[PDB]
Amino acid sequence: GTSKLKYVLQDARFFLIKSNNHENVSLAKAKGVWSTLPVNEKKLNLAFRSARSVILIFSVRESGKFQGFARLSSESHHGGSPIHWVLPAGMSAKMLGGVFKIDWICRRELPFTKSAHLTNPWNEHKPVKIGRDGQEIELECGTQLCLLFPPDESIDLYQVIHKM
Ligand SMILES: CNC(=O)c1n[nH]c2ccc(I)cc12
Repeated sequence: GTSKLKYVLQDARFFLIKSNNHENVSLAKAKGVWSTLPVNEKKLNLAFRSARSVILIFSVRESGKFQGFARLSSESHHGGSPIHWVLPAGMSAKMLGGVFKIDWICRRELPFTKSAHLTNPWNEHKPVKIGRDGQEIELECGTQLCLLFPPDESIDLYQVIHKM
């Protein structure tokens, strides 16, 4: 069913995450973590205090798809176990901020062809697939986008609901 999912998304905030490569999304799915640039880290930390749920919707650049979505379970923190993120070219991971803990809500993919009817008011009503890393997605568009994903029957949202 979709009822617990709708409860988790009620009055949520949504952010588009653009990963440079599939390796980083695979690490995030395995370890329940994400890290971003300080400009976006500050936005996500503000949002985490401001909303019942903050949802990250992931898309690997040039893949033509979203790879799933997850809910922040913490503000960013430093000093944890290192994560061997992959960065394009020889760019240094030192530019990243802290680490957010996340709980995956859906690990299934969704092709951009299926979200063509959704526009994001916070990005000039462009199709929701279009946006820089960290672009906020307005509530209604973000909710409908998450509801388009195939159900992920491996996930039990009972534990997530307890964290709200
Ligand atoms: C695991 N997160 C990243 O690798 C990442 N997040 N935002 C970015 C902006 C520029 C570059 I180069 C890399 C990133």
